[PDB]
Amino acid sequence: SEIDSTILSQCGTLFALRMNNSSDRNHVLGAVSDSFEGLMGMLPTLRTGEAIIIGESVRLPMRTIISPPPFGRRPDSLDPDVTAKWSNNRVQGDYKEVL
Amino acid sequence: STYIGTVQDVNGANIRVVLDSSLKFVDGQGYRIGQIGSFVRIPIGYINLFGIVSQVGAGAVPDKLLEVEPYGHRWISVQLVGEEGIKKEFERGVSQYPTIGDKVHIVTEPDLKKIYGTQNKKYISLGNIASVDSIPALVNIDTLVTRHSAVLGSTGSGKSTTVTSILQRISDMSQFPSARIIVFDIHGEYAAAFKGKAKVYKVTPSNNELKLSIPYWALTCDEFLSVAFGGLEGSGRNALIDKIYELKLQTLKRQEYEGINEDSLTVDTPIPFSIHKLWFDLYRAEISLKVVPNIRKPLEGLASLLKDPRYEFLFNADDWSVNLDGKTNKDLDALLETWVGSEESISIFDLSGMPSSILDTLIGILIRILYDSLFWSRNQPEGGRERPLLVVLEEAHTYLGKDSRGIAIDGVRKIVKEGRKYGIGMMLVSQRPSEIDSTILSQCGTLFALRMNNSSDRNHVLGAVSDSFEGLMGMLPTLRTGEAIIIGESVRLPMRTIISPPPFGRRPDSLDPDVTAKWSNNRVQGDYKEVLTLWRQKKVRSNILSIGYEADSMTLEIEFNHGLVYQYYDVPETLHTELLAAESHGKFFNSQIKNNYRFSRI
Amino acid sequence: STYIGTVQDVNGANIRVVLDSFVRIPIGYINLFGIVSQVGAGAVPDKLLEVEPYGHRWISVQLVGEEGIKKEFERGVSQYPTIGDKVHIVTEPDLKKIYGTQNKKYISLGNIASVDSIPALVNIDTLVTRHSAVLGSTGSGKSTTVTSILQRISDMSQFPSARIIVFDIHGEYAAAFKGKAKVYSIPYWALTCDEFLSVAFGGLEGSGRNALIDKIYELKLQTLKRLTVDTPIPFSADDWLDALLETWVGSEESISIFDLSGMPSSILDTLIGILIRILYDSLFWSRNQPEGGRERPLLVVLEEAHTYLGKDSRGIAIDGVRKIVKEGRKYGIGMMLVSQRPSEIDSTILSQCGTLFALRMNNSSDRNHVLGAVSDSFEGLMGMLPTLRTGEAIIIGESVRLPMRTIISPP
Amino acid sequence: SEIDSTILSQCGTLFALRMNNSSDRNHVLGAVSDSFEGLMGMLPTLRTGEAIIIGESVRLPMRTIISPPPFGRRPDSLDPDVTAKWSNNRVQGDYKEVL
Amino acid sequence: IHGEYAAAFKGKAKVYKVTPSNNELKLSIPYWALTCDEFLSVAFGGLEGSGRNALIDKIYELKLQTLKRQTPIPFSIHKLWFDLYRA
Ligand SMILES: Nc1ncnc2c1ncn2[C@@H]1O[C@H](COP(=O)(O)OP(=O)(O)OP(O)(O)=S)[C@@H](O)[C@H]1O
Ligand SMILES: [Mg+2]
Repeated sequence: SEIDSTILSQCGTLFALRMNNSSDRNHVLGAVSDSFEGLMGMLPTLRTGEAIIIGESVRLPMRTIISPPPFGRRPDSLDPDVTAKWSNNRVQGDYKEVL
Repeated sequence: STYIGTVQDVNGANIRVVLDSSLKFVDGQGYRIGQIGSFVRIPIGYINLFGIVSQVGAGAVPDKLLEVEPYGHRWISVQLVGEEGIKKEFERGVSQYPTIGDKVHIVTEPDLKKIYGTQNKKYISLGNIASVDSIPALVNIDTLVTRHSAVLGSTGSGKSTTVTSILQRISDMSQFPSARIIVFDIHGEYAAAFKGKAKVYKVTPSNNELKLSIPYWALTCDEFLSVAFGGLEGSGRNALIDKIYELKLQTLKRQEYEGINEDSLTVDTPIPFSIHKLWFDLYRAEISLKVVPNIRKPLEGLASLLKDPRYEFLFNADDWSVNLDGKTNKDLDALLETWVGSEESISIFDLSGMPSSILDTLIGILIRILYDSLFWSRNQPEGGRERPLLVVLEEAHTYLGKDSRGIAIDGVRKIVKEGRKYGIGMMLVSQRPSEIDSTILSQCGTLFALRMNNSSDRNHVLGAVSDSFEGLMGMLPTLRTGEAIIIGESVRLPMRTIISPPPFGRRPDSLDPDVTAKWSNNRVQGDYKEVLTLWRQKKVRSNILSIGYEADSMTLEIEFNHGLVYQYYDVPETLHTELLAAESHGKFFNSQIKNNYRFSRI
Repeated sequence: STYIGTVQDVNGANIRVVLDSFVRIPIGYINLFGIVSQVGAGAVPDKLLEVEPYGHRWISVQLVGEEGIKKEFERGVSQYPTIGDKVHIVTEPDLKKIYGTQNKKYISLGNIASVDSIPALVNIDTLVTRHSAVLGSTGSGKSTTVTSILQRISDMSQFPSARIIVFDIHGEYAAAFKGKAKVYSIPYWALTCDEFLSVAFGGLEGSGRNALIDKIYELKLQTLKRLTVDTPIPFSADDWLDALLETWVGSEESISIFDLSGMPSSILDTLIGILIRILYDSLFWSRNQPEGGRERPLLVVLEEAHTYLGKDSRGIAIDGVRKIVKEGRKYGIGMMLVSQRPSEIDSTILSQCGTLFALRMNNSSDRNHVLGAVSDSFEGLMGMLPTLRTGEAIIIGESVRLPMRTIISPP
Repeated sequence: SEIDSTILSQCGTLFALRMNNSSDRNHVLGAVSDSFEGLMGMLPTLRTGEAIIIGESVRLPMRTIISPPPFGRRPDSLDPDVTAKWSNNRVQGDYKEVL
Repeated sequence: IHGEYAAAFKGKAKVYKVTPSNNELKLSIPYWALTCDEFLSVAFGGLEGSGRNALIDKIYELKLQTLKRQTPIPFSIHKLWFDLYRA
């Protein structure tokens, strides 16, 4: 719902995944060429991985489960895990180093 | 009676049901068979299709049937939410949608546990669920901290107590011995919740309490000029910047600091420099301890600031006061250690006793001292990567305005945008969501919605929620006191919990002067000459748990709850020993002692 | 028996009822309540009009609060109603309970519009500490209402040691307070230097300002023998200090007034600012004494404020009023805003007034602004403003459990 | 059909005359409690001057022919008579007065 | 609203036209009988901004002036026009 409508309408293909709130669902329906009654009503409960691909890149709209990449080849961000860090017993620190 | 009826319509994401019979208010606890937000389930073959009650009554019957049966309404609309695995787990999304004529049951305790319970170690307990018995509300802790939070509601909703509960449950020494949290208390009420388990910094410390001091040389150039002078923009600004540079270079030549030399010295550098010498030298050219002597008006302004007890937390720091020679007893090491490295996890910078005019520019400064200090040591064992931090902000709608031009907005926006990498959280306690900038409220991860009376703010909340679920958001303006709707990515699904209130005696209360008490007691003549002798110099100098003893000054001393110290003057000591031996506390003192003798609180 | 109809639609916070202003819904052991939000042919479901647009027997009601087992009445509900439930009409005991409170912090200010027996209780502690606000119109006769409030919360029956001040201009309250309250000399040296320059000399700018500050400084010093410039020590007209303080705050009478009709309109803003600053500064330093605001809170009330709290007024009064609004809570200092034309008072100040009394309002701009500057709101509190009876008022704020319609009367 | 029903409801006595369109008969018959098929089905063939009175001003509703007032007392607007004013021979006129 | 009953009662009633004849009455509705909102609607169009407040206040001075010399009380437009247009 935040992407500029004119730009979003010039994308040939779409991979509509699970969509939760009632506003983005409508804004997506409002820029999809092959608005297809059968499949667009099941947007809000596609599982983790499903993707309704709609556009000219496919002859007829699909409902495909994207094949997951093999383990180890997954996207991950090395952000800290507070529960595993706040649990470690405190160690005396010298703040001369921080300053 | 795990049975309701048969699905009659199936729109893929909006099924409907036709209730069959009579509604009974189950006694003992009060849970009815079916509510507006109550969950439902549908066994399909071998798996379970769970849903939420979206609408009840004439609003769910299929449309044209109203023409068929104008006044026949027995239908419900259920929106199907997720699904259960084959004895594996609950996951969202549906592998296969239902057909017409299926069976629709009601949620039972094992399903309560399966949906709501989990096995990950991150999740913790923050109050049990409403409309069902004994189900702790599990909130992911990692996501809640690193993905930022928020609290919203009405004035009497009770958000301070919810925040107190969360902080109490998030810092217990049992599981999190090295926690760390900071609270920018403003009205000054949390300080009563954590009596002997947190550090509190005020402006007028008590006998067993600390003094908040923010040295004036820990500021950048822009911040310091903003606080002191209001942001000069002429050649006077250039003159003052050059003078600050000269003072810092001079002190560095006087004293040595690790790895700083004239080649890498800037105004932003946090090193000591004497304000008094600056003022005196910049004023002599236009004509120390004591302030007796084209930027003149600025220098009268700063001179007035120097000798002002209100500004005793900047220019007359307790031991961060800097001598003439740029020499201080202690460096910023002690300040950082106390603020974030102390032995107590939580610290409270209650800013109630601050000149409101600067309050905003004060908040920002602290947020800049912490972040900038936890960013340049992100590899050491004292940075945010090794012991992350959570910041709390009370009454955020005044500083995070959509159009506000202060500095706090910049700091909070920076923590929201860039705090993920370095483990910095944020918790915005607010009261009028529509005020808060819509770009920042859309980056907060989790939301603790509460009662909201205004229709103009409910719409804002509904329009700015990641999972705009309606079964749990059509009931915003009727929630109880403490009934919270948790929606975000910090929980597997929306929750409708009640927060376990903190035990009696551990609660926040800003000690406001109760007008009833101070106007019911009988009038006693005042010594206004004391008021004048106290104002000229610009200075301030039920239950009973102890009584002071003295028989030489003709005085009495008493202590109440909350650390209130009262000194009663001109009291003959015979009555002192009479009271002490009376063993009548709260009654004899009530009898003829409340309003007989003068007393001055200390 | 009393009865209205049956519930036929629910979406959590909004109910529809089909027939055979407050309303009560029973559940057994507990009692839900509510108010009729929308009525008429527009209340029916959206597409149910097409089927039958002329038979209207649907009423839309909003749940409001819950009542326990004769314990208390608290907002928000723990359960909800479902199809097949009953709806009654509010009776005398129901009003007796929802508006009846056992807390000692509540004081009676009047009665209900329909019923006269039950008082219109208000929490004085919040009314003083949080803040107050009275918005009215020329023909609403706000004077009698505010007088009744002032002399009803300050009676010597239960609050002998009250302390109030009125900054009245038109002098109308002098007649209202014959002898039951005081009525009214500001020294020319107490006020700060800059205010004195502004009031008398006309706001000098050049080096003459510096020379005059200098001269006043040495006159101030030489006064001491027979340290700072701003010291309120007398130096060498009656109008153009312990006794003055006691007369202002230490007087035996509970209330006090300041009639400023005769003074010029030009300097009156600076004078109100000076007075308010003096009071606040004195009661901020006297915090730790029996004379302080912590032991006898003070309340300030001023009328005709819409000419002083404008959106971009440059007077000194706005600064002191803002200081009271923000920091005055801690030191036990209150405030009360009376204004017959609130469209001019800035929103950023009117948004901080906890308790709001509304009187007869006719114009649309005022009716829009009041809704835009309120923390609570009900649908049954917008369309009846212009038809209010003289002497009635609508209370909305956090100092009352629920918003009310009440008539104020002297005791 | 278009008048407000809220203000029409409270009216006590009603006079109804011949009606042609089928959208107004429904509104008028929905404005009366005495739902009689005869009293609102014989409506669209009522001669000029006939009318049915329904309400508490009349003991029993029924159809009656209202007598006409005598010649010389009969409402009529004096709108121009085009056929008579166009039949007469063209008269040369001067528009200077009109301007 | 069609001037159709005037001929019904040749002499049994009295009519109030807007452009009468030598021997007929003239309808007269003094503006000042109107209430504030009605007058603003008829003469101006129901303004809301500062102009509405200015005119509402302006009426008050003239009304109270007339009353003190001797709410539905007479007052003059022309003086209003000149006074607040000369401004
Ligand atoms: N979960 C709760 N259950 C019952 N009472 C609560 C609960 N939480 C808070 N309260 C009480 O409701 C009153 C107000 O709640 P507080 O949280 O203390 O104040 P607050 O108004 O929410 O904070 P501000 O002024 O909006 S920042 C107090 O009497 C609380 O004791
Ligand atoms: Mg609070």
